[PDB]
Amino acid sequence: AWPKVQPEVNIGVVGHVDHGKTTLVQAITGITIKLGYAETNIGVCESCKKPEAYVTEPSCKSCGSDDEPKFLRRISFIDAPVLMATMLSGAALMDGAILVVAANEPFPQPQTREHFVALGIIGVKNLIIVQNKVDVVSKEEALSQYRQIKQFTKGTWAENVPIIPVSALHKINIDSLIEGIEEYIKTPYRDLSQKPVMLVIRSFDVNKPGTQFNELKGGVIGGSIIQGLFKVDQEIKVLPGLRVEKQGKVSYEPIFTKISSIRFGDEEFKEAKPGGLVAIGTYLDPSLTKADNLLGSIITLADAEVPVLWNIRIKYNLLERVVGAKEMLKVDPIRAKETLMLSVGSSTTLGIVTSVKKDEIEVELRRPVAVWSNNIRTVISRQIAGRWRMIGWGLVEI
Repeated sequence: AWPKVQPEVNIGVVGHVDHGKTTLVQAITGITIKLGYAETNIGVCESCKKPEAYVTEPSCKSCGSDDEPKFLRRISFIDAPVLMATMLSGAALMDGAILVVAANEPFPQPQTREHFVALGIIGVKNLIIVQNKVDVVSKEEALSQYRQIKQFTKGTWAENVPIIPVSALHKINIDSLIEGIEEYIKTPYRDLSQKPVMLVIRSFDVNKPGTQFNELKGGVIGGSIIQGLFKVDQEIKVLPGLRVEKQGKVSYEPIFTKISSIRFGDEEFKEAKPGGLVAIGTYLDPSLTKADNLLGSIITLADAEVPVLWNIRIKYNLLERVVGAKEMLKVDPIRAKETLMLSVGSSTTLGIVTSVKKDEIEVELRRPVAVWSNNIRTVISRQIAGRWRMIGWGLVEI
């Protein structure tokens, strides 16, 4: 039999807005935290020819065997599908990505180029480009577009990213994409001695109306573990935590609790490791978690030492220019007193630039951020043409 395990890797699925990517995830996977999330086992029939040997079910009958296929791993997918903070937050969780382009449209469409740039900015370079709808174009046209994509990626960091033709709607060449995911989006090395850190992207009150008071469940926190591992009954804390206002005053107080349960999808586990979206039951007053109240927080063990900072120094890199409709837009150098949006983990905060140098800026934040490690990546955005746009990235320096 195949084991029942949590997913060990997260794969972003990004597309020009389309009828493509979601059906893609469904074509691979057959499918509370949501956000366009799906999991699937991946396996391979050892005595059979690739790529057809790749399977998502423990059967090799399709290649003429009654034997059980080898289990490789369980993977999860995160669908990109607007407000800027959301892609940034999703991007925080990805170990790799699939960029979906339509084979029957000129490459690259504006949104596609935007996506490519974005993927470069957020640091997600385990990439696969998927030519969707190749069944509506000839071999020759698909090859033409293939050549255009290679030409567009040449000289860039994505010069060698594979291009895989499929039809999501009609399920053509899906196994080649599964093979591609296995070869180009390997599960990263995990040092599980690292301090446990989880990014929170949802929080719920899971109690239904009419729930009897003595049967009330504590708040539930949904997120993505990025390092280390958590266990049921561990003492943890939520950082920066609870916003508290004394008259004419503001501050944040860590929220202490204990893990009551760990869940991936509909399977319960005793422990939770990086990979997949996890639901964590707590002993918290559900008021504290209700309606994504804790979105943008992190969770660590109670005794972890983690700086919570209202001012940060960032070693940064700006783009030369930003994709726009209908045109490319120049990126002005950072200026003091200007407002930027900074993405750190699953959080997004406005800040004022208090210092500008060539390689470093310093920023005063409207809300503090928990900085769990040195050189955490941050995404930098500026309001251009009345819309927040990613203009560069950096490392938070502590």
